[PDB]
Amino acid sequence: TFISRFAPDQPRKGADILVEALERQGVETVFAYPGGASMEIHQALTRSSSIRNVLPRHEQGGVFAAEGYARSSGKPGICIATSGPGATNLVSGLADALLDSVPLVAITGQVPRRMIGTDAFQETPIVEVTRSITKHNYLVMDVEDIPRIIEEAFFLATSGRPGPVLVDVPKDIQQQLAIPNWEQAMRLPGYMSRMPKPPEDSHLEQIVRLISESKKPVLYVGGGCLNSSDELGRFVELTGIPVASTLMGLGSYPCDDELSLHMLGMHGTVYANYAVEHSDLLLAFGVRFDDRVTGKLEAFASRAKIVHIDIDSAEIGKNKTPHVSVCGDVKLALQGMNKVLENRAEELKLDFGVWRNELNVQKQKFPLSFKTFGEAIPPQYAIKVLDELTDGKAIISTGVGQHQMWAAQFYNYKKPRQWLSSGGLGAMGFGLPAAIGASVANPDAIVVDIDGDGSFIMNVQELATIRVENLPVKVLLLNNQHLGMVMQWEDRFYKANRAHTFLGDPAQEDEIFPNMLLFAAACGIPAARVTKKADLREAIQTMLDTPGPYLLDVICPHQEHVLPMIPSGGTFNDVITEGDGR
Ligand SMILES: Cc1cc2nc3c(=O)[nH]c(=O)nc-3n(C[C@H](O)[C@H](O)[C@H](O)COP(=O)(O)OP(=O)(O)OC[C@H]3O[C@@H](n4cnc5c(N)ncnc54)[C@H](O)[C@@H]3O)c2cc1C
Ligand SMILES: Cc1ncc(C[n+]2c([C@@](C)(O)OO)sc(CCOP(=O)(O)OP(=O)(O)O)c2C)c(N)n1
Ligand SMILES: COc1cc(C)nc(NC(=O)NS(=O)(=O)c2ccccc2OCCCl)n1
Ligand SMILES: [Mg+2]
Repeated sequence: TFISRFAPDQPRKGADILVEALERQGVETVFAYPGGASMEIHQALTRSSSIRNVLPRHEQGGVFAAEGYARSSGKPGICIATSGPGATNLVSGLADALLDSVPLVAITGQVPRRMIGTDAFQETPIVEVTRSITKHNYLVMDVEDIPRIIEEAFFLATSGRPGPVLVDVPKDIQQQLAIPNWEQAMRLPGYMSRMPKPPEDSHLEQIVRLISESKKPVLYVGGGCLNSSDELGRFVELTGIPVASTLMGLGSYPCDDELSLHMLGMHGTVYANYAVEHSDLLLAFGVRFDDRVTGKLEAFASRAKIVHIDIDSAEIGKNKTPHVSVCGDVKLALQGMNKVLENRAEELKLDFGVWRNELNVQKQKFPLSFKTFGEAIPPQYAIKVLDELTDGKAIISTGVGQHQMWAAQFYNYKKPRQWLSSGGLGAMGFGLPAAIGASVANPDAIVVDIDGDGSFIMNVQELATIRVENLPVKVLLLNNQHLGMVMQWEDRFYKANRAHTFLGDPAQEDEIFPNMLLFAAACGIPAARVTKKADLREAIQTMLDTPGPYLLDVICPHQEHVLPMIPSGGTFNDVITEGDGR
């Protein structure tokens, strides 16, 4: 039974109704940056004794923090911004949450209703701007609609395929007195009638039937399985099918497990891409067949019977036409299939040891490899050390680029929601703010931001947020003085012709620029730099043992290349396995 701070017959400001609507949704943390159009909301937040606000230093940091909060907990992330420039700064985060299907509720202030359309002070049609980069949005036109719209916003953001929902609130609605009706019914008749039903038994029996008839099955696991780690692990026990995971699905099935094929796709392991290439049964659970995974669609699983389970019917058959399809929650599909596999276990006699041995040969002939040049620190090795010293229990957020791939390749994530990374949009500057949101959602957890020097500086202002909020955020900064991923493509396809990919100072060309240690020093964050591989282990240990925030500047040779690499739109026979920028 919820307890209000107001009487059931007492009028209150619309902003106070909005905050209570968040309290009734179980919201404990918001990321709000104040402004003229949202000042009433911020006043109402201070009257709440249960909602904590983490003030960022940039609204993009606010929405990215809301993402990390959501990605690391399953709860919806809530960020608030003012109208105009505050709202437009949320754009990259909204598009990022939509492409990666992250539950998020963004609240933006707006000019009063009578001013909409007049090009008023700090007015942008944020609903028109964000309509194509949000799951849904609203423009509240009456204070009495606040309880209903907030309930619909959280329902849409978290149900079905999760996504971002934006609620635009005019300032006059925030100031108007009203008595909220919390028993309003939601006006989502179409969306609720099309919600996927629990999977039929006839569909699940035919999938188990296809498993016993297959000799080379491969699990194709993605972000849709982040809530099915137990059901998926039970499914792999009953079948013994090797598991190939996407960038978004890392952690659903443990990386250090005997049956793990690790990541597949453009930068996936050779054996994972080999397994999908020569498979006859592809179990696509919670994936969307991204071009970064498939390459040339006609050659992707060209001789496999494809079973696609997805909660979004618009995804089934979008890029790759499956033989069998199940539109529903993969968590329930795994539960129903696990029941069938237990009863008919001895009847089925499932054994893929010949297929597993064929893959284990590829796993030992073509494993993930990296060179060690003198005393220079290999970035892959630094992430390996961080894995050991944290026992693989840390929450990892990354930016975008070479460091992002190495953090996916060389860290053994044991559970889902340890891996917070922008995969669909691939937005730089995601790492640091996402670590902020993950730390607030998991206060007793090890949170490390494996960032690149280009991505880290984009939202470097959030170092102030880390210090003020006293968050134990660790920053493992893999510094190669370059936009490394674009540099790698320059080496491969443009004769190593540098086109504005160097991030240092050409005048002092051999100096580490910028001095990231002084960025942390400006925000009272202890920091250190390591250059030689011998000192790396003690440096990372110092970062972990030092209470509170810490920044570790890890200098890496820039000529490293992420390997292996299937060129964009290529096939498995086009995979690149050797070479760098030397
Ligand atoms: C530089 C860079 C390189 C990259 N290279 C690679 C790469 O080599 N390999 C790679 O895998 N990725 C790579 N990506 C990431 C990438 O572009 C995509 O994000 C990823 O490939 C697609 O993830 P996904 O297939 O799991 O679908 P997601 O984006 O995770 O979406 C989840 C899917 O499952 C469905 N779903 C959601 N919930 C449920 C549920 N409860 N039940 C059933 N279904 C559900 C959704 O409808 C959706 O179709 C790279 C990204 C970057 C930035
Ligand atoms: C807001 C934004 N702007 C430009 C981007 C285009 N990209 C990249 C990519 C892969 O998305 O291109 O497809 S990666 C990248 C450079 C990465 O700099 P780093 O942080 O130092 O990482 P590293 O360890 O050195 O490689 C750029 C410029 C991007 N994604 N986001
Ligand atoms: C790690 O991914 C990266 C990283 C970097 C730095 N640069 C590229 N370069 C291309 O991606 N070139 S592209 O094939 O024309 C292309 C561009 C944009 C979207 C899709 C696409 O593929 C379409 C063919 Cl299916 N890829
Ligand atoms: Mg870099």
